[PDB]
Amino acid sequence: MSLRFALTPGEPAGIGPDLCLLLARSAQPHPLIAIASRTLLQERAGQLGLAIDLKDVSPAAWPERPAKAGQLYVWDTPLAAPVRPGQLDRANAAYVLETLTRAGQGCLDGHFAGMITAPVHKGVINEAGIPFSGHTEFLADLTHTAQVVMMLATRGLRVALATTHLPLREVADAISDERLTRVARILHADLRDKFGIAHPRILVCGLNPHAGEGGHLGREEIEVIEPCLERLRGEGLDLIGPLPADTLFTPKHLEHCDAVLAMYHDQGLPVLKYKGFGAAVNVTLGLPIIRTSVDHGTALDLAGSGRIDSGSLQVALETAYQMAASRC
Amino acid sequence: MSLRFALTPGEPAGIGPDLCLLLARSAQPHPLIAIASRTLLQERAGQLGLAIDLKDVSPAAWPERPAKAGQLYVWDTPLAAPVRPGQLDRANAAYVLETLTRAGQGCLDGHFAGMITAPVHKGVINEAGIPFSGHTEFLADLTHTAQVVMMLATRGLRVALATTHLPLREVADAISDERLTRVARILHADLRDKFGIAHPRILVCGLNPHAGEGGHLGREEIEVIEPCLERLRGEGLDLIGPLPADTLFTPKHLEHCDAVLAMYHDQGLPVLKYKGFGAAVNVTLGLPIIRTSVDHGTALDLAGSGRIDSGSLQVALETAYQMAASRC
Ligand SMILES: [Mg+2]
Ligand SMILES: [Mg+2]
Repeated sequence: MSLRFALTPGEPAGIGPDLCLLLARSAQPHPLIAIASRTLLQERAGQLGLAIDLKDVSPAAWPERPAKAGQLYVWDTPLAAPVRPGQLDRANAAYVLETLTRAGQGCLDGHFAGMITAPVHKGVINEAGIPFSGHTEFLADLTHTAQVVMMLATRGLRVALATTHLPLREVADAISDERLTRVARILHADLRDKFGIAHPRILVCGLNPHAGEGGHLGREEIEVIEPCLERLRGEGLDLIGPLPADTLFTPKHLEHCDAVLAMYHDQGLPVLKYKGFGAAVNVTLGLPIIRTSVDHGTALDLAGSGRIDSGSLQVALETAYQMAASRC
Repeated sequence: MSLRFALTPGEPAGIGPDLCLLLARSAQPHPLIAIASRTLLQERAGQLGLAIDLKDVSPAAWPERPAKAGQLYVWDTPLAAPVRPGQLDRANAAYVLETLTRAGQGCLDGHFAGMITAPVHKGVINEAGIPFSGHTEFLADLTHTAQVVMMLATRGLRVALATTHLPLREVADAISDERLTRVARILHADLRDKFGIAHPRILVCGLNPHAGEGGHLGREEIEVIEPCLERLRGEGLDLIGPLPADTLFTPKHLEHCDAVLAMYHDQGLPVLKYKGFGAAVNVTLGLPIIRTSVDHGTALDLAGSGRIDSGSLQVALETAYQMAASRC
């Protein structure tokens, strides 16, 4: 449809290119424009044994229909140095951010209805001397978004996180009224606007096991979480909880739920990965644009070996398509 | 050779008595002795519209054969006050602990092969002025066991915990070389001795997300967990990890392990409950006796209603029977 999507293979030495090529074996419901190096993809394809019709595409006139099953659109972006699967090279660090910038600005301009990102390697970018806090932070800065919320999803289950990549010992003190308020509002606003859910029903996990057990297993629920959720409900948000995480994450309770708000990383991702057989899409909430991503790393050691699972990227693409439909 | 098992209905006002009465409709493979008030059981039976014959048991003659279908052995233990389903009464707190003591001491004295516990209400016990941390802690003290290991299980999945009922902020400092080492050894030994697994394959979770990510998200894996597990692997224990929790909990890996060892409550139980809530048994490892239990609450508002699921307690019974046969 008139809805175009930018696909960023990410770190050239990683499986990003691989995955994108593998998913090029099937025709897409929409024109999927891969912003990367033609040569990169060509070689990776040859290395994988696969055969894809890397069809060049120019900003002068974007495509209109999806590439044939075995073809992949490519908005060529030059590498700085040749590539070898599984071998990082700081010389190509700028090339990575270039693809991300093209993809992000494209969405901001309206040429792209949304973007899907394959794995990037933070370490090699920092080694090139390029300021890079991370994949998500980069896009946030590009879109001038001060606050974002990380929401993981698999078919039939969405889990937003109050805290993300932090040592477990730093979690408890990070749970504040301010933090929960910011996260809840963004989660609500986006499920409504980007997923077409008028009144999102969000189940909220307690921080402590058994959600603090009436205050006998931690005080955070009584002192912080409960008062916060109470105020938010009065403001219109349908937040249910705090509920014990191991009670909430069950078919019964999830049946009438649009998303689960977990307090920290390992409290919500295991169930999601279990359910989806390791396939999960990472959605950045709070941005003016639509962006999804796979949750796994670059897997340098598996690059060009074909021994990879494209489930995550597959789910990442579908989620992006759906969001655009509901309205960006 | 004859094996007797103690059964404790637990909190009188809860559904424990109900569950024990319902399961009594089927003849057991071993004599199952309910340690509770005979009058309580007879009244709850009438309340439920169930026809169960209560056969008195004397410590002077522990029955060798199982009771008949529709019959339940009862070692009468007096209540302090009449019981009203759904209504807690601190006057009966001592009664609860008395039945637990009789069961535990009965195993320690060699009369019982194991014990199965139905739900108890910790709150009413503490309100009666009796220090009680919970079921597991009470038994560890009664048996003078310094370290026990809580393991939840359902068909196809067993999850042991390094720490249990602890506020999240206390978890990190609790993961010590001493604790982890004891916990791992107990899990390996019991899977070998009580579950008949010659060479247990155990997947171990890191404390931090991504298992610390090379020490970038916490140093515990590097400084404590890795060294400990490495030490034990050098002793023949097939422990794999530490690995990211959301990686270990994928079908791909679970299919090849005998148990998962999570560092804390909400890191491992959500997946277990998602997979087998309603057929999940809580097994206390490390005790000099065998004890299993359900992991649901007393459901005070369902007492006397008959709208309950005895599936969990059923699995708890079968698990104790199997463990005892395997050998305490
Ligand atoms: Mg629990
Ligand atoms: Mg992660």
